Amino acid sequence: GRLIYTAGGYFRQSLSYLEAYNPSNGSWLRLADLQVPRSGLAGCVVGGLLYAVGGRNNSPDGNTDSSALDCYNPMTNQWSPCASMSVPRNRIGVGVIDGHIYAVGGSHGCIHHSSVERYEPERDEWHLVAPMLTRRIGVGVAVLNRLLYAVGGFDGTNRLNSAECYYPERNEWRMITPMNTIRSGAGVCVLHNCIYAAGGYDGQDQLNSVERYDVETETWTFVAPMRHHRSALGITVHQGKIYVLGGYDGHTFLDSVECYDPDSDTWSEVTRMTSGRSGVGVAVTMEP
Ligand SMILES: O=C(O)[C@@](O)(c1ccccc1)C1CCCC1
Repeated sequence: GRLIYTAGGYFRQSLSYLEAYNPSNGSWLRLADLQVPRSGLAGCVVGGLLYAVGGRNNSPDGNTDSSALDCYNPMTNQWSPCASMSVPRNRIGVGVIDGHIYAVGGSHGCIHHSSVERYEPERDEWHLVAPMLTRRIGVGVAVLNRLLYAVGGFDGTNRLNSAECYYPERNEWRMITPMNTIRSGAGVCVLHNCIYAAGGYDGQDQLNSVERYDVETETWTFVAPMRHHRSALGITVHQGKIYVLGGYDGHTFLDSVECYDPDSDTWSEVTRMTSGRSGVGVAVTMEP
């Protein structure tokens, strides 16, 4: 598409912000608020529509995990509710295959889900599929060659270096090689033939390291680290480069946005969000 959209997030409380960054000119645009504040959500795009999935509203008047799916139309600048999921999922991971949205893991109160469900926009309906082999919240999810990957997270007791792959035509999950680092709340995306895992929380410290999984070799290799340690960052890919947005570094909620160029193996700061925040949902689509 053309713009990087960041939805929701957390600073002092869950946020309703929707804002769009244009890499071509540096500009930020503030768009229509979410109907309900939420942090720990995921964003994705299908057919030119932005989707905000899951999360939690951490507010003065109580804390509510979200099962919500909401749809944003850039042409109209209006959010609309979509069918809710079977279960609330805070710290969710999402991926898109063949126009279907997969919602992975996340938490509801003290329940850490291994369950997974799939949304079909043409029917506005969610169906459960096979659950993951491991409960995961703060899981990173990405898609490559019509396969879905769940990376890292927290199972309710331990933070994880493990990862697994979902094979849709077999409705089956299989473990892949574990990462070299334990990561909860990492940004996970795909570029070329690799699954990238950036930042996160390893139990003791927020991370700046970044590693990538080559699906052909089945090995993880570290690349250059980000300039800022961060967990609960937003990530996306835009014209062959990785963007990381916000996060928590153990001291500050970051407004920093960094961009990774895989050809030079370098990160640079490219812009700042209008305010620091973690737990945002991010996606890329057309300009409104
Ligand atoms: O990294 C984190 O777990 C968070 O930033 C977060 C916040 C909102 C949603 C997900 C995650 C923590 C909030 C309390 C301190 C940091």
